[PDB]
Amino acid sequence: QDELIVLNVSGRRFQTWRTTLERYPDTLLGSTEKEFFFNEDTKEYFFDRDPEVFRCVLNFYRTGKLHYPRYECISAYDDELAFYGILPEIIGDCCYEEYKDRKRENLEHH
Amino acid sequence: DELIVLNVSGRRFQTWRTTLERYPDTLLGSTEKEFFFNEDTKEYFFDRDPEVFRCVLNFYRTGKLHYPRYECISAYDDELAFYGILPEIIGDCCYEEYKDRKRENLE
Amino acid sequence: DELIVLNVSGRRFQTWRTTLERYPDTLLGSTEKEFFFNEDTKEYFFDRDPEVFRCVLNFYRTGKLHYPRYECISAYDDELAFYGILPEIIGDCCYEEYKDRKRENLE
Amino acid sequence: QDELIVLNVSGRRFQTWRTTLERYPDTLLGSTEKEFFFNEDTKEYFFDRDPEVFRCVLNFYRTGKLHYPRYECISAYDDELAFYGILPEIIGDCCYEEYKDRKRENLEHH
Ligand SMILES: [Zn+2]
Ligand SMILES: [Zn+2]
Ligand SMILES: [Zn+2]
Ligand SMILES: [Zn+2]
Repeated sequence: QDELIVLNVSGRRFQTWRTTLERYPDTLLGSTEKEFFFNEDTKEYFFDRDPEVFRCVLNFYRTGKLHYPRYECISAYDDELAFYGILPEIIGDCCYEEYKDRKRENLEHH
Repeated sequence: DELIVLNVSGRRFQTWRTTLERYPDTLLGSTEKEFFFNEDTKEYFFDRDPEVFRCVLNFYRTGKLHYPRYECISAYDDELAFYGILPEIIGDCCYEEYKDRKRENLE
Repeated sequence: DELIVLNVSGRRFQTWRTTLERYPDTLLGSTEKEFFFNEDTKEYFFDRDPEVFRCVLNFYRTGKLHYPRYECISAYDDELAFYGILPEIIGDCCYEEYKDRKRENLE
Repeated sequence: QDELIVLNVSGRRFQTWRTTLERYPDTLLGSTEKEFFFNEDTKEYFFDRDPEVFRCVLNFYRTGKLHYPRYECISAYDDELAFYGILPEIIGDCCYEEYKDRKRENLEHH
């Protein structure tokens, strides 16, 4: 009874079990909202978003831990987290310190 | 509105026709891309770097142009130039980083 | 010999059956992978991170296990553990880097 | 008369004009050697190599400049360059300094 759904992000296809996405409701991917992005004549959801950051988002559902890839711009990252309804307070202790510095450095810009 | 396929060196990107249209005058938001459009495969083809194209494509989605820290500033500029996008529009979130790498480059 | 498809979260990797066989005892070089093998799509499926899998797969091709600098040391270890590969086998080219990031992590 | 060939690297498909690859003969990709990796019942060359580094290799043929992605291990990088028959002396002046430091740092290891 487990579906293997396809998440077409910007052309990049990601697959995960419907189960994995349901572990976290209230977020866009684990709550009916995602039905808003679905082409029935392809049988897949399409997201006109960044495919690179989505990997961290998806890895979150499957591990519970949200990491911060230090090659990514803190703004791009936050932008996507916002869209997916994931709160950056969920950032694992393993990545928090780095997220904290990058966020602070960003805040002191002009 | 509909999905268009942007094949960049074999890596296929998809977006909404209207996403690109948010910025005319630039290669992609123009009819200029139409010269890269293949009629048989029905997808646009670009013999360019697919990673910087990712950043260019994202600029159209968010209005923010980011500079991938891991990329060579030189390769980044060449690519930007091709898409008719000025480095000047790089976001404030990445400008500091961009200008530093460009400085270390000229030396 | 023949090509096998390793679908990792939708990202499909291909390699030679003999490439994986270079390391028995580990999940992939074993028959253990066979439990992830789907019979209808005829490809192995892994609900894991496709980027670290890239590094794991490369270890089979070159005998060298590299540590992607941009990856979280924690996410890297969890993944390594799943594939039955010991961080101890990380190459000398990446060990220095690996151990430093692991040190900064525990603190 | 220009072919669009497919380079299946580790499952990642790359496409470039036969023309682009010919700009640099003597290298594995621009010299008959590559015929050694070809499945006629797929009409594409397959390389059981790293897909990430191949992007720099391919960008080389199309621009003449060989860059060094600073997120990559210098050994992995050299390993691939060797396989593709590309000499690291071709590294653009834009990336040489960084390649030089990473190579030196590697040389002082144990
Ligand atoms: Zn982490
Ligand atoms: Zn930015
Ligand atoms: Zn290494
Ligand atoms: Zn460069």
